[PDB]
Amino acid sequence: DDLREPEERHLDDAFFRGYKNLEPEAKAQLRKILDTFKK
Amino acid sequence: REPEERHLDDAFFRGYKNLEPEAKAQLRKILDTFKKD
Amino acid sequence: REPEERHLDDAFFRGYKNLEPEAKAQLRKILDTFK
Amino acid sequence: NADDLREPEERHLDDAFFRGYKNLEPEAKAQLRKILDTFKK
Repeated sequence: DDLREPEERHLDDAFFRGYKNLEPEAKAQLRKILDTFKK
Repeated sequence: REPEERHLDDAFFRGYKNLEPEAKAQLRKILDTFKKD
Repeated sequence: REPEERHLDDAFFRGYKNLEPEAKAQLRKILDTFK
Repeated sequence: NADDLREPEERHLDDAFFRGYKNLEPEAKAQLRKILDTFKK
């Protein structure tokens, strides 16, 4: 069920860490931006 | 505050992981525009 | 669709010009990730 | 218009932004419009 290659999992975890280091206003903007990519 | 924070941040990551790979890649680049300096 | 394209492009530029400076700067950086 | 308060440097940055947008492919232009909408108050 999780077919991610190790590098992809690493980049996904780096993505979360980067998000969590954003100030709260930027985290909010990024959540809104995320939503524009949902299909 | 911690309740709604973790819910928003877990939903954010869940939605990220649900994106197709090319979208995930674009969102990583967009994240980096908030990080670079 | 040419009028529709022009309208959407002009609405985009108007909206960008109505943002505050730091947001205009952020949108420029985001555009750079698509080019 | 004649009421433009931007300095030429900002006008030039803005104009280059708009030319970069117009040079994108349609799918990307549409994605950028969606992103711009997220910055509206």
